[PDB]
Amino acid sequence: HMKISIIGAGSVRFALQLVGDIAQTEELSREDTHIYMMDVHERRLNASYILARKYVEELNSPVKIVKTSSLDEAIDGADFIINTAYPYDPRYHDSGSQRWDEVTKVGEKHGYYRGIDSQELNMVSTYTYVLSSYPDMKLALEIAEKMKKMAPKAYLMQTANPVFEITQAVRRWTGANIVGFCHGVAGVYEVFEKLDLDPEEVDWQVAGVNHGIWLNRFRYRGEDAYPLLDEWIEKKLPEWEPKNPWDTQMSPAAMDMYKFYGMLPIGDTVRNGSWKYHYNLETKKKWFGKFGGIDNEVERPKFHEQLRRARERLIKLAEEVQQNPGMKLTEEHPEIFPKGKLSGEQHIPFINAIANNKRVRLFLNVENQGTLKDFPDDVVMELPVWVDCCGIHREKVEPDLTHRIKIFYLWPRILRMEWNLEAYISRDRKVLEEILIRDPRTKSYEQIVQVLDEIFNLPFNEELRRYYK
Amino acid sequence: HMKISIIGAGSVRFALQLVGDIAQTEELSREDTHIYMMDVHERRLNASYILARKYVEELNSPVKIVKTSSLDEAIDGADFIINTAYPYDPRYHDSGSQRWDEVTKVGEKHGYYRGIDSQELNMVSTYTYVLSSYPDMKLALEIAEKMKKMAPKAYLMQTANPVFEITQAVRRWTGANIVGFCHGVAGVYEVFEKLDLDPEEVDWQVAGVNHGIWLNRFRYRGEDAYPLLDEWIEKKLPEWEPKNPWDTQMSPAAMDMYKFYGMLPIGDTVRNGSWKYHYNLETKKKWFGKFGGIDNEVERPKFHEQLRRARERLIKLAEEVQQNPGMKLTEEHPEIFPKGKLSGEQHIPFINAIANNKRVRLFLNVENQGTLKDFPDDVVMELPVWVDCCGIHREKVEPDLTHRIKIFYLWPRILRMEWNLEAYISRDRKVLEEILIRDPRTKSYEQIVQVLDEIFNLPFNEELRRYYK
Ligand SMILES: NC(=O)C1=CN([C@@H]2O[C@H](COP(=O)(O)OP(=O)(O)OC[C@H]3O[C@@H](n4cnc5c(N)ncnc54)[C@H](O)[C@@H]3O)[C@@H](O)[C@H]2O)C=CC1
Ligand SMILES: NC(=O)C1=CN([C@@H]2O[C@H](COP(=O)(O)OP(=O)(O)OC[C@H]3O[C@@H](n4cnc5c(N)ncnc54)[C@H](O)[C@@H]3O)[C@@H](O)[C@H]2O)C=CC1
Repeated sequence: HMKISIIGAGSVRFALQLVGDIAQTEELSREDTHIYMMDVHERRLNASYILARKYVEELNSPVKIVKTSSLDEAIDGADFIINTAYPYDPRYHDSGSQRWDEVTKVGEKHGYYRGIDSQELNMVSTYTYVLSSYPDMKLALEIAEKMKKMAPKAYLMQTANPVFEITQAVRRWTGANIVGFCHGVAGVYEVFEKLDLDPEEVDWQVAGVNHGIWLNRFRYRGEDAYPLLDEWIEKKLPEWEPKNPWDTQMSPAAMDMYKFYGMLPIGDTVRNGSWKYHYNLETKKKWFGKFGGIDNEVERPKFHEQLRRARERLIKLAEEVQQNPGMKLTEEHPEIFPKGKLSGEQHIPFINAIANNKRVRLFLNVENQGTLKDFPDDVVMELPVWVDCCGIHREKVEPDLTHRIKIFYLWPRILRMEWNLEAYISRDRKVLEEILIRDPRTKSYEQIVQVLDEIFNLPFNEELRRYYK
Repeated sequence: HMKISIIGAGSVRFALQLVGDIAQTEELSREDTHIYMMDVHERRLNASYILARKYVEELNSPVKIVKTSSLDEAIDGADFIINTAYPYDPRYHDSGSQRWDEVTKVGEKHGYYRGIDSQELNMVSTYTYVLSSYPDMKLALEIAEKMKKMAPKAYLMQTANPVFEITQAVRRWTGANIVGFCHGVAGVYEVFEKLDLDPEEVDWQVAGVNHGIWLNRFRYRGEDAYPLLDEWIEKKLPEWEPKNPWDTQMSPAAMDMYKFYGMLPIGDTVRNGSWKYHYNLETKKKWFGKFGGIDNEVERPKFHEQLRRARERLIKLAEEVQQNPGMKLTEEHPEIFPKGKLSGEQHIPFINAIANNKRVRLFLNVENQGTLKDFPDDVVMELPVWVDCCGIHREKVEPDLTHRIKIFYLWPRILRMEWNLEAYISRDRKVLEEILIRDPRTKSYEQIVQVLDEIFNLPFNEELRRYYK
């Protein structure tokens, strides 16, 4: 049979997206397709399982849903393993976002605005946890080892962050068949809309690292289309206004980075700028608009609060369908349970390409292997690839990334990845300290020791503490 | 004939060293050897020329000394061109150290301790000037271009700083036959003395970048000798005491870097540490001893004052020999005019190897060419090489540099070199700003603009200002 296992399936809205796409995919919506939903939180797991089955029935799909609390059962014989899990210490927390928010406050308590995990070219909230991302790296490596023995032919589709660090560590240290997934490339489509360009007429390409990708090719009617962006910057940027904290693709920060690097940063890359745009909230609002972006002391906690409420609402919704089995989820909540239209994420298209040879162009985190010849072959890059039955095939990156992107952006970010991996495998707190010694916000060595001490001493970091002892 | 040209021969004590070594080298001390002394300062040039000829006569050497104020005359048909020049604006200064000290004060005025040119892994005073080192890079490139046309077979022996940036820029942008020289490797000999080891019994090697070299091999009696350093750190480091501001090879800073990186930094590399050891003068004194090293607000200006006095003393000494031609410079000032013993620098041994096939092991700045396979072939490294009649031959670097040296030290330093070269060739002040945006001491973007504005506005930076306009 076709076994697709979702690790961390309590991520309900994302689980239902995966389920909905599988049910609305002709080649996968079969009785021979088994979706395994696995999670450590019983309440969330059950809620997801109930909503998933009710959702599948309304879509009239014969795929069978199986829930399990055993990671081994989900991994055993799986064809594809989707890791969207966000570990947490259940003695003190209910989800993973809590540990990152709390340590971030300890960081700011010691003079590190937005926490020590916020660094130059690395501002995306909740991306790394205490630099080395111990609980997240640990789980990914555990799955990889269990996978090599129990599912030798499976693909580990890593979505939990940090995608870059994790995918690199698993590939380098286990040789497991892992691929990192993120749809940050989707930002290009707002560029085309703002410039009044039919996407189908645009010959474009992006490449870089996760949350560090650049519009290296942007052409229209047989010519470079960047002069059209120059015109927009001069005639329409002064009136740009963000629709919500997440709206940053066409922000002053994005264009200032374009002016310097020569290519437009795409997606979360705009969030991952130098400290020039992130010294404080006032600075963020100058460069990202009224909200100050999403990675600040106001919007980040607010967004995480919305997520918690959304979890409970969906839990209670699962109790509603059990009491009222006659309701139609697709009718009363069409947004959360779409019908007909696919989500647009890359996970299921990827599965449909490997399993059913439905060839598709995707943007995935895979080893360089000479694609960006100036970087090592084994470094995991976010590259344009065509996926089919027999492997993943990297496109040629043309034009190549600019000289400034390589020396001022890609390499510093690649080195930070290496710093973080070294901090994990070495189990040496001195590596963590060295990373903060390169941090602009550090004023003294004694400051570094103190912020790390308080972080390590938090009750829910007992495991992390013993790891580095 | 054999034409050896010294560009910047007003560097008298270094010029006399070069002359003394040539006169005391059997194969070079010939009537067919012409030493051309060239400099833009008439007083210093003449003083050096007079002291040089009197010195040669007392050594009973037939080499002829020629002084000239024409760079073209010195370069024309030269076999070896030694660039020890330190440019300066004569309308406001008398030597090059003045412009660096003054801009350093402007930097500290704006909150950049020890000036913007002091950066992590780059604390050596007077190494770079306003990041891009415009006057020094400009002169080196001028010589290289004049050299390709007027002396196609000559070697440009670069000694003026920044050696790394300059040698890289000349090689990459002109293909001139440049080699960078620095004798920082000599620090290893103090290690052996402190550990009671006969140098001739030590199988050792160093490699890295200029002022960024590491004792990668340290063996004694067929075993790794680093356990002998571990013993010294435990039993003799607590009583270590610097003899002078320059004494740092066995300092707490050097050993702390050894503990983290796994190999001992050698020479100026100990000065080029992270900000952990250089936040302020008190911190420097904790890690370097009572003097706080040499790169601080007390010792650096004091050392530069000693140099100025030494220049005048030697100028007046040149007036003495003209009035008293009977005096013996080798007798009344044996230190400044040695006799019998060679200096130990690598410049003349290098010349004697290329010209007379006197094969010797040296440590020179040359393109990697696979020696450190993890780095690009064209990056200029400071490597162990054997020089003879027909080329420079790189030794195998074994053991390889540790993983931490590469990701935490060598690569960040190599990237800074690329930042500085980009800042020079682009003529784009935004590149300078980006470098300071990665500076830990920066608190705001407006601070960056202001410190650069005041630096660019200094009268003796008119040329630099027009360059970046
Ligand atoms: N790659 C991408 O496109 C993006 C990355 N993410 C990442 O995806 C992850 C999940 O994000 P959210 O859904 O918002 O958080 P969430 O808390 O709603 O989902 C995490 C789920 O994983 C469960 N789980 C925790 N530990 C587990 C373990 N050992 N084994 C199995 N299941 C476990 C948790 O109980 C929870 O139900 C996060 O790490 C987040 O950073 C989120 C958005 C974009
Ligand atoms: N590679 C190494 O081992 C070391 C590097 N250095 C570098 O060597 C350089 C010289 O150092 P110092 O002798 O202490 O300074 P210095 O001021 O005593 O010598 C510089 C000489 O170059 C002259 N000169 C200036 N502009 C010239 C031009 N266009 N053309 C020809 N000659 C010119 C100056 O008039 C002066 O006489 C400096 O750049 C210094 O940083 C110094 C010590 C160690």
